[PDB]
Amino acid sequence: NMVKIVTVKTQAYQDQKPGTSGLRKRVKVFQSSANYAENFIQSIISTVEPAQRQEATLVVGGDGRFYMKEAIQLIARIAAANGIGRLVIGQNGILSTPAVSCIIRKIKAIGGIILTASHNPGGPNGDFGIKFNISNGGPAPEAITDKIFQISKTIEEYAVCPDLKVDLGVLGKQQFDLENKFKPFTVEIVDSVEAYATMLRSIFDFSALKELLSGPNRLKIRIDAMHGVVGPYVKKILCEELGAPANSAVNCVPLEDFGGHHPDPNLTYAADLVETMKSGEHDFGAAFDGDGDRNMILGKHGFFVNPSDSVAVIAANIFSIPYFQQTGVRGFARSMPTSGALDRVASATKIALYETPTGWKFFGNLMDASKLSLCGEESFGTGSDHIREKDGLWAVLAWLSILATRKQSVEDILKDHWQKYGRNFFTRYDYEEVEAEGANKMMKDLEALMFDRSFVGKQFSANDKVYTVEKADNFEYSDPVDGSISRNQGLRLIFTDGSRIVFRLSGTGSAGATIWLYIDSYEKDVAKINQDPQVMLAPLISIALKVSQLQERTGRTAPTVIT
Ligand SMILES: [Mg+2]
Repeated sequence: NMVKIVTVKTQAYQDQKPGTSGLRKRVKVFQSSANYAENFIQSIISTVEPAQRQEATLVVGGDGRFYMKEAIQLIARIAAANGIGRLVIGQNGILSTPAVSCIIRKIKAIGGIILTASHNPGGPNGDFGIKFNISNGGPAPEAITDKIFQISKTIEEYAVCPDLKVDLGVLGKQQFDLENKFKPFTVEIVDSVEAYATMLRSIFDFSALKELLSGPNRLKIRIDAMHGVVGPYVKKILCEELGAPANSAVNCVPLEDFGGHHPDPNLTYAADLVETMKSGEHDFGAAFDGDGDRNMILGKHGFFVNPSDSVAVIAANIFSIPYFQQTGVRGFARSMPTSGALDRVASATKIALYETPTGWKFFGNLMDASKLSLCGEESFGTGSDHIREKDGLWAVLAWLSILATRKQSVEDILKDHWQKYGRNFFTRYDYEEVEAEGANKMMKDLEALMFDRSFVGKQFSANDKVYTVEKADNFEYSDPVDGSISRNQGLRLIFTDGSRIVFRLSGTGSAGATIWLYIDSYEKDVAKINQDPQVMLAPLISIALKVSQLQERTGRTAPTVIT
């Protein structure tokens, strides 16, 4: 109850860069490096003005992976010693990334610390992540993560209450009296799901969804949390409140090692869900990543809704969702490599479409300007301005709301969509661990080729299709809110028929770089829109590999992953 504040001398580390997704390291790094976690937590809290700490609340929680609770205890001991007045912590330390964003905004917290490495594996031999969100409920922007890093590199001591221990398992308020400090340190343990469920209860029509999911003629669903943080949310919202049978909740017990697998939703990492769906018994399936901000959507027989189409379908049926009936649609956005399916809906309904570089900050900026209602990313990301993170379970309830109004199968909705708007066939080729010098040379040579005055207007044939270059550039974005200019965001080959090829190159890691090749082939012919996507995409894939000389530059004859 009564705990001393002490100062611990420490030695700085040089690599504690918080990034856009948080600081991620192997669990063993956190465990084997003295004061690695403590240094970073202190560096985060040192960005808060001492004058504002006593009245500050930080929201703290994470995805359940191994080392989470130890990290949360460290956060409490250091926050208390530094004069932070209050932590709000999910029970057992569990809060999904959307729940943290929800709670920060609801209670007007100064920010939050999220213990997640998202889709990356967890366990004693896995990864651990520490993510900092600020008072709008969203990721800390570059100016703040830069400051955290700078503090991190020269820190020589931190303040900690070594004897402070939070009971994470019991709801309610725990007060800690600090030696020679007048005001107490307060920890509120909250139910992990309540505030987030109460938010969804206002966004969606739970009465309609209960009727959809309960009884004999119910929509049958299988919702796979991949042993990660969304598990209790599925059970308490979809099963207990909305009445889906308990077997609807798949892998919905959080596990410290996510069951020994990557909690990353795609057709192969969630192969178990796909195989379940292939039996034809269920109408709808979905999978979430480890912290719940990404989602994969499946139909009957395992029909795959690609994420670029998913956001377009939600846009096209958006007033099935009570939230948007009330706010109206303020704008649509997608990352630049995401397929142009959303644009077709925006153009037809005459709503602004913002095409942003990859990254949350561009969406958050537009949402904060009241210009963005619905956003999507080809990397299994979908969100709205209800919070300032993407939200996988929200996307599922959006889909369920649309199924309830349309009274059609997932696949029939997509087929109707393609008939109405045409189809953006879409795939992403990932070339992993490529040698970075050759990959960079590939990009620079391709960019030079695209910059030549004769490149626009050039025609590529294969085999029954002629593509004509309409525009070719290295994508640049001037942010209309904060004035920043983002350059070198991706090579775009834009064709007169609505199709595109996009190349992006990752930064260089210890195993090399990743080349991302996105192929977006637009088709309106009824005899073409229901064909196999990799068959319909083969012409543009051939053109992309030829013009980039990817095989010649990298030695790769095939991508590592196809999505
Ligand atoms: Mg995630």
